[PDB]
Amino acid sequence: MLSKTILDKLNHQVNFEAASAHLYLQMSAWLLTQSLDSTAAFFRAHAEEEKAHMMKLFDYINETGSLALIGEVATPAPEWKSHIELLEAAYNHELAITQSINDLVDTALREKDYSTFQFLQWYVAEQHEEEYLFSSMLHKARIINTMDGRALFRFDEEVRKSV
Amino acid sequence: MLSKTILDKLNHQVNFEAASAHLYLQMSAWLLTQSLDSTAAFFRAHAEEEKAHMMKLFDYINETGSLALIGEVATPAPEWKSHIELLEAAYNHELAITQSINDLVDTALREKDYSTFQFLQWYVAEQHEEEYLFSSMLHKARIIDTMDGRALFRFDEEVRKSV
Amino acid sequence: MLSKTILDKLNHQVNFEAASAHLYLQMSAWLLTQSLDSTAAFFRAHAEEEKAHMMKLFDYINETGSLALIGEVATPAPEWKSHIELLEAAYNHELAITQSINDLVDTALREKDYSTFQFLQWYVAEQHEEEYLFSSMLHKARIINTMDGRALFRFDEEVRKSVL
Amino acid sequence: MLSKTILDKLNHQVNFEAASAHLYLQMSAWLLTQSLDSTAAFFRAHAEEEKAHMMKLFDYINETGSLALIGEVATPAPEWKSHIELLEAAYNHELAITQSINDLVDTALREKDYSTFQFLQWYVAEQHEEEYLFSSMLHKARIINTMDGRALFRFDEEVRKSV
Amino acid sequence: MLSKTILDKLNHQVNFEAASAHLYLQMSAWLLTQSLDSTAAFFRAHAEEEKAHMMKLFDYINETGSLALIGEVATPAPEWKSHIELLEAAYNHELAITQSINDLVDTALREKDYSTFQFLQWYVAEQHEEEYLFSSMLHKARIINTMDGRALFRFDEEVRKSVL
Amino acid sequence: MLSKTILDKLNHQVNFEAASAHLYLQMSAWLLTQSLDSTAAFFRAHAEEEKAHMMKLFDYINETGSLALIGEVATPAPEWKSHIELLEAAYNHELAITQSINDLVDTALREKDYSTFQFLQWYVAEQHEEEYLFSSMLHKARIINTMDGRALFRFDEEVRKSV
Amino acid sequence: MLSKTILDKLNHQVNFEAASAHLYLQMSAWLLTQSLDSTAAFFRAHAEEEKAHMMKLFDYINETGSLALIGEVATPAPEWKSHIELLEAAYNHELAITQSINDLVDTALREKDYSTFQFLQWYVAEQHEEEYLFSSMLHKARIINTMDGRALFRFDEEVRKSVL
Ligand SMILES: [Fe+3]
Ligand SMILES: [Fe+3]
Ligand SMILES: [Fe+3]
Ligand SMILES: [Fe+3]
Ligand SMILES: [Fe+3]
Ligand SMILES: [Fe+3]
Ligand SMILES: [Fe+3]
Ligand SMILES: [Fe+3]
Ligand SMILES: [Fe+3]
Ligand SMILES: [Fe+3]
Ligand SMILES: [Fe+3]
Ligand SMILES: [Fe+3]
Ligand SMILES: [Fe+3]
Ligand SMILES: [Fe+3]
Repeated sequence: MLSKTILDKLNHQVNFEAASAHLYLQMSAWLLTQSLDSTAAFFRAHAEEEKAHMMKLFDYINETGSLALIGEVATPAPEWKSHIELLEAAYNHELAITQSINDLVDTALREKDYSTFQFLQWYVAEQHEEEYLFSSMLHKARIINTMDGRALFRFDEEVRKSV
Repeated sequence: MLSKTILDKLNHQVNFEAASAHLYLQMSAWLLTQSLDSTAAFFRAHAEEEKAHMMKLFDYINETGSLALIGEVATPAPEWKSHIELLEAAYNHELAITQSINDLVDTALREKDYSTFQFLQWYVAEQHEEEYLFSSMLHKARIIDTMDGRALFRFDEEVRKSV
Repeated sequence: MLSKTILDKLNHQVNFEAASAHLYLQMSAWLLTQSLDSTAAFFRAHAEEEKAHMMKLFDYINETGSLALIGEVATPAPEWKSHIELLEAAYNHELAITQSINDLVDTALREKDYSTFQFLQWYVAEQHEEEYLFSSMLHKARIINTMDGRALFRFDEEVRKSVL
Repeated sequence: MLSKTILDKLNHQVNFEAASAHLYLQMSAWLLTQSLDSTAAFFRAHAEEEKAHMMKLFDYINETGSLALIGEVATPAPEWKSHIELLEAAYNHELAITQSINDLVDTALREKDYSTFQFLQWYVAEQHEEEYLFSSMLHKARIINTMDGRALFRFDEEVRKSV
Repeated sequence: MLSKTILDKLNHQVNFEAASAHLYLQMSAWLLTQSLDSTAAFFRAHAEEEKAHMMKLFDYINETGSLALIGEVATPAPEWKSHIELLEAAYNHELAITQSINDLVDTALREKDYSTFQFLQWYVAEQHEEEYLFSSMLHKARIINTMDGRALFRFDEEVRKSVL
Repeated sequence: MLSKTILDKLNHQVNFEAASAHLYLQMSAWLLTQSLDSTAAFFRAHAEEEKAHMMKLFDYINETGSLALIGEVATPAPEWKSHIELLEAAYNHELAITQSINDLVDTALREKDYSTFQFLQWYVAEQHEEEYLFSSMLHKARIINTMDGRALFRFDEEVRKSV
Repeated sequence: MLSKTILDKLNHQVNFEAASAHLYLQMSAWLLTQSLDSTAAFFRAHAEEEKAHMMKLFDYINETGSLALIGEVATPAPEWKSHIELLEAAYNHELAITQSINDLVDTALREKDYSTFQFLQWYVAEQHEEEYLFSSMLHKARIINTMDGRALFRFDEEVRKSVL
């Protein structure tokens, strides 16, 4: 049932989600060497989310009667010079995942594979939540990197406690 | 992330939903002067539904990283000469909202903004329920405005009680 | 039953409360662009409070037999250059609402509309709580904007954890 | 502690509330001769409300150290030619009570008897609810007395069941 | 926000309620020397009520952004020659508190400080309850000071047991 | 039963505890004008503790058959130029209360009033808790007033969260 | 706040209670080599009590604003030739602790350090319980070391089962 062009892209996405999990594990490890334990925990937990994204694609492909393929996943050693450089990478990575999902949705629509189109709506929605999460965490890291910013956040925290 | 054309239309829709809430509040107030207390209660409750429609758009916009805008909302004083004229206005208003949502869906599809496209599906579905609700209430009002009609409804009520 | 002068002022207040809700929604949206998420949440929640103020007026008017009117509500785009400028605007706005309620109470008393006078006592009380809430939030923002102030609040927070 | 002018007016009000109870009992009895059983039940129940209004005044007076007086209460036999005439009489009677309460509030304010002023606010609020209740019931009775009106109410009842 | 004339009067009232608490504590102590243990307990408990009146004023003042002031409170040693003389003093003291609250209400109305006016309604209502309580206790003490009176109360107590 | 010298000192202490309550209320009020809301709450609550210390003395005196006297309590308006000056005043005030209790204990021992000696042990214990509380709060305020100090506390707070 | 003489004695006592815990642990270990398992358990559990005595002193000192000092604690290897010799050493050790507490109480009284005096009353009471516990255990060990004694205890045990 799946066309070869769609199958190859779905398998590419399986592999991409797998690579994301590994990337976020690797980030988690690096963060622990900086004593950023909560950020490390976030990336660890989020690696588990990427695994679930992977498995859901993997299952869809197999349910259609084609054979899902994991492929090669290569995770570069940690280059990152600061936590902000790492958060920029994470956010750009999530933008690239969104691009890949959008290309996939577009090609399903173009081939009139409506079944794959509707299956992918879950991912379109999930990537909105992902971009919000990662862009927001980056934005806050940049602000907290400044003294003026830390003062803003001190006021915001006062509002969280007081009202 | 949001294109300017889609942002301006989403903000237009925010403002439209806000205007709907105010419209239905105003209709409620007029209906009370006619002693149509249950219809008034329906329009009051439904103003709260429109507020929820508004907020959900407002949140989506803000989550994407753009700034949602409420704008100007102008509610004309009650012109209505009968409850049927009011129900016609409500139904036409809901048709216009559906038009506006469809235009928005169409333009997201055209720009390949699949994220906004999938976000809007909730509204497409909700507007089907809205049209059904308002058209049906109008149709009943027209029937109940005739003696033959009030006899039909008396039978239908007998069936509701008997079986 | 309601005199025209009181009706016009109650309908003005309906509209004013509606404009407050929108104003606070708009402030919430701006605050999110500054990553002030808790302050944004506070203004969002408070927009809901202003809606309740509106509805309560709206219902009173309708219960008396008159027709409540929503009117035009115009919310300017966000001008604000800082969170402090926004909190000043919010506080001044709340002072204006109080003024408007006081005028309304005064005119009910003058016309001997004792029914509207007593209905409004809820608002007089509520506006005392509103001014306290917003003035206090502004004051804390000004303090926290200074290093000496942040140190005071660090001590206060130590007291919240250690004793109270 | 109470001035003579205020005491005489509070006692007048005690008597006025007592007369209202008896008036509403008498109306209830008349309504039963017309087979208006639900309206009769409403007036019967409301006679009990007027008694509570009476007792609360009665107590306030006694708590201040003065002697509450019931006085003479005379209830005319039922003149009423229709249920609308009776509802008009009930509404006008409630207006008169409100007048009497307003005169009492005004005179407490004028004498700077702030204690009686604040005690009466309960009555000012209650009379707003009473006027709403009785005006609304009269309005509906007038509407339901016409065929056009009975058609409006049939639609309103449809809305109560349908939504 | 509070005018100086209203602030000064609210602070005066804070101080007056504080003095009441101390007065009633002192009365309690005297009553114990007369073996009037239940009356002593009543005054002791009531001192706690007066403290609550004080704190509620104190909080309002601070919430408006002004600074509440406790001031000097002087409690004279117990002069009282009988329990009736003490109950008279308590009743007159409550009459004076009512006067002071009425003056405060009147001045809030005159300045159109409707916020303080509505805040004070609680006190107007409470002072009605206080005058009822204290006048009634005094009246009973006077009656029970007579033979004829003790016979009336004996009948009233028989009704409390037999019927009510 | 109580000697005049012990009675006069116990009554002095009653008055001293009453003055402490009023002092702490006044400090609370001043602290609110500085937006130090938690510190204000602490002093407000602690005024209630002082009012308990007072009552316990007041009851003991009365139970011995003497007449407890409240006396004159004068609370100066708030002079304080900073929160540290206020805390210093509070701590010194607590040192003076301890001195007064000690003098009282010493004089009960000297007169062989063992009953008052043992009654006062509660206060000797309580004042140890009071001095610990107030000294510790003052010390932290002085530390937090320095940048080096704020850094120490940031570490200490990290230990509270981490372990 | 603490005088240098009282501090030095409270720290000495901290160290004395620490040495008691270690002493009783060491006694426990020796008793296990004699197969006196219950007596070993008692001393083990009691070492934990001595630790609590230590910590309570340690805390008091620190709360006053001085620095508590543990010092050197030296526990000799087990010399004991019999369980009775050990119980004698334990009892005498408890007598010495009591002496030390008394000296401390006496010095606090002399310096009019009433705060340390009242804190120490807990220990005075506790040491009464300790002497009772250890003297009684020694007394029983001496009795049970004789045949006449073992017969008395057999009767006492019969009373524990039959009546009490
Ligand atoms: Fe993913
Ligand atoms: Fe992702
Ligand atoms: Fe809608
Ligand atoms: Fe709609
Ligand atoms: Fe409002
Ligand atoms: Fe407001
Ligand atoms: Fe009534
Ligand atoms: Fe009535
Ligand atoms: Fe009071
Ligand atoms: Fe009082
Ligand atoms: Fe104290
Ligand atoms: Fe103290
Ligand atoms: Fe020990
Ligand atoms: Fe021991």
